[PDB]
Amino acid sequence: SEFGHRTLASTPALWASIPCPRSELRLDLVLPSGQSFRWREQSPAHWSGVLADQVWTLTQTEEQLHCTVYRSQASRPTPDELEAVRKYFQLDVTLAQLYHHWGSVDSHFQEVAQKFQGVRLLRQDPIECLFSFICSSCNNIARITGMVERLCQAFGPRLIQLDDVTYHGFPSLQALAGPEVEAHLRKLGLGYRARYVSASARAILEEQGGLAWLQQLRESSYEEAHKALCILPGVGTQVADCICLMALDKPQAVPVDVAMWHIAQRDYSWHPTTSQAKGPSPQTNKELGNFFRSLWGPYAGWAQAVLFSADLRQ
DNA sequence: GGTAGACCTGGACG
DNA sequence: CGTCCAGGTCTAC
Ligand SMILES: [Ca+2]
Ligand SMILES: [Ca+2]
Repeated sequence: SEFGHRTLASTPALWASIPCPRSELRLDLVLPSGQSFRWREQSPAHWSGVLADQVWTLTQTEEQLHCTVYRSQASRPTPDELEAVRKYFQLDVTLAQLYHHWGSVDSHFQEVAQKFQGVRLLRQDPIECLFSFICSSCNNIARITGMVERLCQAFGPRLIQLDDVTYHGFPSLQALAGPEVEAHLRKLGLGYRARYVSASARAILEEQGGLAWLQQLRESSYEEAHKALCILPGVGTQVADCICLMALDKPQAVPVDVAMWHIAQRDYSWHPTTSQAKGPSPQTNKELGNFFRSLWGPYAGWAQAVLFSADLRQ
């Protein structure tokens, strides 16, 4: 039909492909794993969400990643639009080459990698990434997803509606910095996180120089970027690392959360060697981060994603 | 300076 | 149904 979310079978002519073996990408292991919180499997094996300011539905077969876009006459995605998808999934980065390397220097990684191929990093928009992860504080993926959807619904531009779902773009800095935003977000259930969204939005616009200040962090060094980000209210070391890794092109950034701590102890028998505390603390977290970096290398954050995703899936 | 507590909430559990 | 818990951060002491 011409209504509702499309499927590969229902509207054949409206889909376009991008060569992509499942060994290079597994949507089911990437989209709902806590990187981006804006994708939903509206139909089995079909994922819909906003990508580059438009709604898309994605699904894959072996060797093929099928894409369809909802923009005025319905038509298959164009090469340019398709290029946007390629960039979002950073398809130039060869996952098979990275898995090989990680697996050669880390026998445990090699074991896990066998059962969880295709986990890669999405290249996300800084603003959406920053505010989504500010909401990740003491939160679970499902709840975070709820907060984010409600936030975009209330402050983001309306795009299109499919079935009973209305998609919204992520709110702008100006909108998030608006009056009474905190109060409205508190009614949407963000709790104390509402304060940080409002505060960080205003902080960026009225103190750091605006959007430009955030985006240029992509050209800065990880050390630089991570330090700058921690300036913002509600942004600690973990949130800052998520942003560096997922939005600021810092493939060496390694988010250290409770899950990674358990993995370090259980699968590597790791313990702090210079930090005072025995459990998670700013000293030990930093230490654990350096540990994974010295173990996996320049793309340690991407290695972290495979194990984090595999650990979720279990 | 390293570190317990407060700061919000829904889907869980014994 | 009281206590947990999930991609934490902030800061007084
Ligand atoms: Ca936690
Ligand atoms: Ca801060």
